[PDB]
Amino acid sequence: SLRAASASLILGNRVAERELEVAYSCDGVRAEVIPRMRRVDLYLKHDSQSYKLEVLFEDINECFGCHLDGTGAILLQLTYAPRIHIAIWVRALDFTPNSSFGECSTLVLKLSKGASVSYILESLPFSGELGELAIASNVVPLVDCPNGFSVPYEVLFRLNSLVHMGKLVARHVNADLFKVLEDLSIDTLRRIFEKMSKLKSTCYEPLQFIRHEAHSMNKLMRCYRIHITPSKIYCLGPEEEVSNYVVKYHSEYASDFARVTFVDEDWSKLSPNALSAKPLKTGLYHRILSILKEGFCIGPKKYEFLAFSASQLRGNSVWMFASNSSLTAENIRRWMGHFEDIRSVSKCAARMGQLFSSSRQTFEVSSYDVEVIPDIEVTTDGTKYIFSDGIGKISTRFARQVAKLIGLDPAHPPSAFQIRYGGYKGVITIDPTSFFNLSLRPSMKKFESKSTMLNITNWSKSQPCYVNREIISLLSTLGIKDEVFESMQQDDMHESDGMLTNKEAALSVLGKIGGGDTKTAADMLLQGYEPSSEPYLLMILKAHRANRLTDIRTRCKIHVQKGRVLIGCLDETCKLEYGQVYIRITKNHKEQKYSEQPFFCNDDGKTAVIVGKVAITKNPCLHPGDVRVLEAVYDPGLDARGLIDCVVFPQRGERPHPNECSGGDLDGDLFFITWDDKLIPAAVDAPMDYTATRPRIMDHAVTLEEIQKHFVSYMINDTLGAISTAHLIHADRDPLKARSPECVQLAALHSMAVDFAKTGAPAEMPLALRPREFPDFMERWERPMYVSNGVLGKLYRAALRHAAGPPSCVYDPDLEVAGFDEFLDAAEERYEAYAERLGALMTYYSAEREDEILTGNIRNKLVYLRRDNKRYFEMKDRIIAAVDALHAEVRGWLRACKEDDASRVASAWYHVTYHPDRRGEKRFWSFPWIICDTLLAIKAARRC
Repeated sequence: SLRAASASLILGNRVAERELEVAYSCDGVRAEVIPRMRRVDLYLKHDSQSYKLEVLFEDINECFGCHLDGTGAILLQLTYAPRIHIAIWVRALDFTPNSSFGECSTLVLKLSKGASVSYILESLPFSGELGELAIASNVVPLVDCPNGFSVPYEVLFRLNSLVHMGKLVARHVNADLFKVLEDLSIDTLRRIFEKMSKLKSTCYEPLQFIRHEAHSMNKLMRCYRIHITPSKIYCLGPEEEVSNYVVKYHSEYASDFARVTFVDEDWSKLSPNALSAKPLKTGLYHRILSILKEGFCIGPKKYEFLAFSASQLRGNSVWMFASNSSLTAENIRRWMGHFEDIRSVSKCAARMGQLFSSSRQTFEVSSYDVEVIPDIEVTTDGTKYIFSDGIGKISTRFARQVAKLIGLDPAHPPSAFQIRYGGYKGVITIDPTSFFNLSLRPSMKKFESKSTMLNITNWSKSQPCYVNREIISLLSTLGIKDEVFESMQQDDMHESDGMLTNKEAALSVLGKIGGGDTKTAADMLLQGYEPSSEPYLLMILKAHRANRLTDIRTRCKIHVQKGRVLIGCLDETCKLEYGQVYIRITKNHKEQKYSEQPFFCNDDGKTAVIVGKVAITKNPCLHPGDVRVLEAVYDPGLDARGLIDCVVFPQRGERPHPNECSGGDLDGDLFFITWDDKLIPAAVDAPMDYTATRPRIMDHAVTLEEIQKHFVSYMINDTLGAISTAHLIHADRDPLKARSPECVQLAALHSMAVDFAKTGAPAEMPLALRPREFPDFMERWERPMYVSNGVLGKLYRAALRHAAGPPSCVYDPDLEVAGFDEFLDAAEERYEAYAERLGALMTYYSAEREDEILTGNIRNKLVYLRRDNKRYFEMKDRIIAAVDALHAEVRGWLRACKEDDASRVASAWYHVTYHPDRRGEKRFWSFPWIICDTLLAIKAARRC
């Protein structure tokens, strides 16, 4: 099964299908193919040092058997560069003199003497045979425009991205190519590339292609993403994302902005092991740092480090700027505010990061309109707590205005907002009595800034309730019995299976999900459509039920009907004291129908108040008694003040309850609240004791250097994942569950680790506690396993067990407006439009089915997205957002039409996308239904 062979390694690039060009060669290469590990280990010696090379099957784009100068050889074309290790087996960067592992994609193994390639091939992914000969010749590989020509930056960037992806050879990218580009038109030019990108293999005749389909010449901001790989860089074609304040304000220099992320060869999150061994600094660590300090250069832009968001640090990403005469990075920093007078490098980086959070711009607010009010502290037993930590208030009027500006309902605005206003970060909650538009507090101010632009990062919405493994663990520790989680899950799965064979079920499950598709489909169902008869409906229902069940099995994301996930708002009135909270909520699909329930008291006829006991906690929670049980009460005042869809905490007491839950801060964090009798714990463990984490002070004002070193240090010393993993494991197996000292010990480290990003205090994981045996549920395939006795395992296996022509397209005549036929040719125009534009969005995000790009759930996850959940979810956010913008543009195309005129127009649309004869090979259902509002309406009008 395992295969071994001796060869000489050749490194280069195919120029035509069968001509290779060498940039490196080495002899004495020992080669191992290990099908079980799905990896190809190459053992090599170069100079006087011995190196190991790792190639994964997932890396290999194309495999070939070949004839090279009298012997048989194997050709690999590689999507991602091989990983490299040095013997001291420690990872290292390109070692070749000319950075050839960076420069070239294609790699050859030249076997010698009696080699049957086929013997080697046998245990490799599909192969093909071509037999033919070759010819010989900071951050790399890159291309540059020749001295003569001018092409807009986005073009050069795209060309690169294509070369990196392996689509286009570098050498072909010459003066011959560029003039075609220059006569070439930017909108089209990009359009050409997208179709160039969908190619299976490398294109060795670009000019022909480009000129061929050029002859057949048939909001959001572009963002320039960049991956610095150990041996490689990758340009990611400018993708339309939601912006943030800093980049949006400098719109004239938007092109000069770039997003750099430091990853491994297949864009995997860099294991801290790659940057340490008595730990020994590796070489990769020195590279990332070096890039931060020196910067790297593409085309006319030479980038310099600028800043990194709070979240970007966790994402190992960073904001970089291409300084010019008109504007330099530092100018942007000083423009942001005054960081001369903070003394901790860590929070330095953080406050430089604040303004970069993705947000929506609103109203510039004057100083006199802004009210600075005291903080509501308290001191208990030698420890001082802040109730008002991170939270302020906003006028009702101004709240309506802000709400309207960000596309929400002015009549009914969000009760709370999460904002960046100059140096203020945090939450402002509506105060009807408040005279001032804003009423900020010292808690929220982090630095002085000239900026008076109010930016909203988030707002209060009543998100449906879900548990997860962290919460479930603690609940079971606190006496909550396995059978209620089992029941909860069984209910959730059945409903989820439900969607396909029941209208009510479908409506409910779509109720617990927030997307354009959810309400589109809900509205469609409510008019009487069903999956069998209607393709789009079936599409969505299947997709969502699939992702839903996957969520249940993988993450233990199980629906809790009685409860919600809300944002914390403070009780300004102070008529509320410790041990109580006040919750008023917008009634969901089900509560509406059976509203007379014990937990609910006051009923507003469409909203109601919680009265029972409630259990509350915040993610992440590793300590028992991060779960707090409080009494929900009715206060007439707060009823009158109109606060809704948030949980209102006491202003009074020995300790503020947010602080009792994990971190306990009011800066836009979300609490899990349930009033399900079956989930509240009988008695609660004492809250965690206060942290004693001190940042300290230094003489120097903060260097850039320190900021960069802090960033990398975070790379090396992160342990949130490892601790969370090990803690969950121990909580599952050990008798004491979450209390077992191993779990207490571990949980203590977690606080230090979350504290780490901003205090610079490492959390150190004892080698002993790191586990070599992983549980059934965690699905760590590559490592040893144990069937688990705990409830996480019971749930896992229940879920796994649950997993154990009707489709049709019936054109609905009813959906036929009379004058239609008028615009079908026109429709064909813009359907087609929509159809390739989605198509682009599909290829970029490696979406392949309509489901994936409308839902945002990629069913086939690429290698780097699978275990790093956060960045995949960021990608889901960005996919959904981009698609939403597109749909806005399409609802758009309707807007144009004569108000009398349009309605007919859609019907045309519907028909062009649903008639058997007029749509022949079109592969999309999405399109007409962007206009369900217009269509469903017309339907209703006939149906009686």
